[PDB]
Amino acid sequence: VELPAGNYILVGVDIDTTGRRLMDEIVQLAAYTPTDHFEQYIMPYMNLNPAARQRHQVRVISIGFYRMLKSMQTYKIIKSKSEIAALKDFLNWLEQLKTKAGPSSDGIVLIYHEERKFIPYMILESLKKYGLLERFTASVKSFANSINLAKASIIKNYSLRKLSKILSLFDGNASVRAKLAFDVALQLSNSDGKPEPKSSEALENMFNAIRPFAKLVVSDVLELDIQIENLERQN
Amino acid sequence: VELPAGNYILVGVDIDTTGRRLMDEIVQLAAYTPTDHFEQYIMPYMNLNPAARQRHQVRVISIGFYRMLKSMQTYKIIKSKSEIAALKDFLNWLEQLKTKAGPSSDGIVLIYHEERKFIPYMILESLKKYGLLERFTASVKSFANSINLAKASIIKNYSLRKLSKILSLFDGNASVRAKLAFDVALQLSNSDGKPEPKSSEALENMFNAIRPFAKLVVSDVLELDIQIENLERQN
Repeated sequence: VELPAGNYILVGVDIDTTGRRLMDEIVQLAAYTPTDHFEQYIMPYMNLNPAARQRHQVRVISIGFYRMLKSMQTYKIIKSKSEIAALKDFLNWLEQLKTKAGPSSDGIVLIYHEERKFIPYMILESLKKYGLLERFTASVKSFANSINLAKASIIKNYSLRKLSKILSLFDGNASVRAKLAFDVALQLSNSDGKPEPKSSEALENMFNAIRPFAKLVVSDVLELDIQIENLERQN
Repeated sequence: VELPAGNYILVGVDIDTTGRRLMDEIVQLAAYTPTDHFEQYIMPYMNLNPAARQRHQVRVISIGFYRMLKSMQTYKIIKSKSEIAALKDFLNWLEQLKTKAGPSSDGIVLIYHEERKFIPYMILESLKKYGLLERFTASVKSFANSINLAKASIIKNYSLRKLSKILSLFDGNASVRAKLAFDVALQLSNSDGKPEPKSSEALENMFNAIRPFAKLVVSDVLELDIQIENLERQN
């Protein structure tokens, strides 16, 4: 246990990418709270690999010398921004969130849900890329994988949509998974299928349930730096 | 005249791009001094347009879901970096340059050569994109178009390679043009076909010849902000 007790804002988060390795790129960044959500598509330098195209149902098309994202469900063009502009929007969103919580807020805990740690590494890598890590840490204090709650309430492997249906939308979309990660964690932490997301005790139960798994940003950065040191040598 | 007198480092600069509009992207950034040069290819999000491909003899190819630059002269792959990483290398290069000049240096004057002002706007836009403008201004104090020297020594339109041959390599390459812009300005400012680039007086003649056309970085940023305000409305 390394995240000290306090008054935190709980925020679900997830990402869509061109692949499942640290060298790949974020294509959508999404975050969620019951009263506020954020999502932004990001234009990659490369194209999504076959598995990523199928997973997210998004691909890159070319029109002459221009490239742009396209939905494989609606067949409509997807408006996107650069990675830096999307991150600056994300940081502003995190900051107005901590602001709205008042001077008693100790920061934000980003909650993600996955078997193989990936989401926090990719986000921290993109922040580190542009020198935004210091600004980020002013708002966010920890990433916390909520999958451990699911492991304690089970049954080996169960997806998010699988857990949500049991405890009670296209899950290839990061914005859908950011909501699911939050709600599933709120349900499991309260032993309730329909908890009140605006209830002080419900959110307090949620925080205390995930706190043992919450890592400080500094801790994940060190894990990130190590994983990057290996790929550079193992290349 | 807005650049005050002082002890400056003169540096030729030029860029290769996907097009000739502020919405396009830098594909190579290059700078030059007689004893030190910098050049880095940059991976664009879009492809180069037909005119840009012909001009620089570089294009983007796809290998599966990967994209990469390729030389249309050598047919070999061109290693490239992201725009942010290239800029950070560029800033470090500018800084070790001002460092090597000692504590008496007043900064760097970037010298470019073109009829239609473009080079400074593109570089400043990319710096502003990543929040590097403040760091940039610590080393560089002005962009200065040396084409006015050529206009005074002529004859309407003469290219760089044209002037160099008269006063005395593929000019689609930004690194070749960065050298030419410097040498032509050194030749014209000294009324000499073979001036000594390590001569204190030769460099002093060069600086004083271009000083009347040297704009402060702040002045070009304001011009940049205006040009961007027009395109957003004229879109």
